[PDB]
Amino acid sequence: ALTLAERQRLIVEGLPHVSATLARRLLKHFGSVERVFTASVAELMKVEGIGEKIAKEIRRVITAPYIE
Amino acid sequence: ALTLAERQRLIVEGLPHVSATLARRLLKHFGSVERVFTASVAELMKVEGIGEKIAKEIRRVITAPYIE
Repeated sequence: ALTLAERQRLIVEGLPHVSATLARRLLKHFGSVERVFTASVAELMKVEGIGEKIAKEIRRVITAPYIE
Repeated sequence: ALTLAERQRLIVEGLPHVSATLARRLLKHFGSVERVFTASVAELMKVEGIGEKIAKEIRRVITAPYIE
């Protein structure tokens, strides 16, 4: 079954523009799934591979209302 | 390309013991991925379908430090 680390990576990989490599980088940078998902645009931009465009697309998915 | 809603569900479905059905319930209740990911165990339990066991498991995965 999924190890904790694998599950953490798969959750973060659900973000747009985020590959396995960027997911690992994000998790190592911020330290937990919660911290990756609460990081501001400016904080995300400090991560290699993430510019203003990607940072905002990531924040959009995280902060957008869920509409069915 | 995944739609915003599909991605939101995908991310939440990455949580332990959370099916597509429960993912939708969580998103409809909290409104956004960020709110689901910052909800305390007690808050997660307000969702019908989320018991103590599941809530604790969800929170553990979300807040656990990332280590390989």
